[PDB]
Amino acid sequence: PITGLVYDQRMMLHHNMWDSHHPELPQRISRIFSRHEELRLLSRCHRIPARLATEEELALCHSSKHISIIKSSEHMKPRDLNRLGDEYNSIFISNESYTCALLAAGSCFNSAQAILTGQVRNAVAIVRPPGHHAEKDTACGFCFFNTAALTARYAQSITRESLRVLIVDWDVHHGNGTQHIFEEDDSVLYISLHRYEDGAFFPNSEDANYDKVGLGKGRGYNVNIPWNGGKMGDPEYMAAFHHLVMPIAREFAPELVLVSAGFDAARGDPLGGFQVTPEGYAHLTHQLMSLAAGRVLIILEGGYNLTSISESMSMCTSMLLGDSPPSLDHLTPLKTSATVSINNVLRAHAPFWSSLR
Ligand SMILES: CCCc1nc2ccccn2c1Nc1ccc(C(=O)NO)cc1
Ligand SMILES: [K+]
Ligand SMILES: [K+]
Ligand SMILES: [Zn+2]
Repeated sequence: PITGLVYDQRMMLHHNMWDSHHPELPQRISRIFSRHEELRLLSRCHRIPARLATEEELALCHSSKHISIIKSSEHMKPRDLNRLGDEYNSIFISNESYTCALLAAGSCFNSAQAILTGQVRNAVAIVRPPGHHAEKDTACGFCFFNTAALTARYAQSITRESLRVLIVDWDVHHGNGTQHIFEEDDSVLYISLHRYEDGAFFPNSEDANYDKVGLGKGRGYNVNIPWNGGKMGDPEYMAAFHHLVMPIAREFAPELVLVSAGFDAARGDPLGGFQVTPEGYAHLTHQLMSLAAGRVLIILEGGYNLTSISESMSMCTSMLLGDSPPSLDHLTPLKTSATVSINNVLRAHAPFWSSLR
């Protein structure tokens, strides 16, 4: 019945020394946090302590080599930090980056613990750097370790291996790392909504397409919902949740819901180019809350407008706290390309999910 909230100031020590205005600013987690205090949402939450993820915990998803490299970044000269940053796609490294990644992963571990024990009902994690682009062996797109995947694996490790975990990635970018991490796995259902534009959008790969339904034992447990044809807003995400996310999720019957809650699909984002309003995010959160008896963890990922992300994640926290959902627009209809996308996903996943047939 109570909502946990984890946040640590120390996660701002990760920064870009060569570009001070690089959009993945440290203030992102602070600004959001301040909103939670000034809308008096923080007063109504149970503060969960941050902590450092152990290297054995990072081993749940990442190889020892990758861990050892990013760990070696801790004590490096700035020239070496640039040298190692250039070895990855869209990655800047600081001396403090490894610690901040450990803080994000550990914070989400403590949140998942407080949920799975019974301390809290649901929880929200205001963390950085993000994680869903990180893969088992490499760092990508502002991410070092996959916080969501590691939180699923840890949640299984403190309960049972077969624990059904639902990861819903509504960041505007595809979570390639989470997909590849759980591609052959049926215990973790991964569903992503992402701007695709037929590979023209980052991470610029055809792996984000609707036909990637998983591999072998994990076939059908990987739902890609790719958007094409310009800006999308509340109508399209609401329709994708109505016809795909919630039916498949209800058939899957998850026991823990992790939300890769990137807010770069929001209004006013310079990188996503979408117009999902904070009230729409509130409605998606409210819909996800009806699953897994309410056990939902909202992990911050992307989102590069301070006001947009503060308002949006504050709305999600309001829904987690039990407030009633604000009324939403009139939708009108959907961009035809979005209906075509939903129909493509439905055709791809109908053989695996009876509730789609
Ligand atoms: C904006 C700074 C760097 C940049 N500029 C472009 C232009 C086109 C395509 C990619 N670009 C990237 N790289 C990104 C990697 C990850 C993310 C992400 O994960 N957001 O949540 C966003 C951008
Ligand atoms: K996504
Ligand atoms: K999967
Ligand atoms: Zn993103």
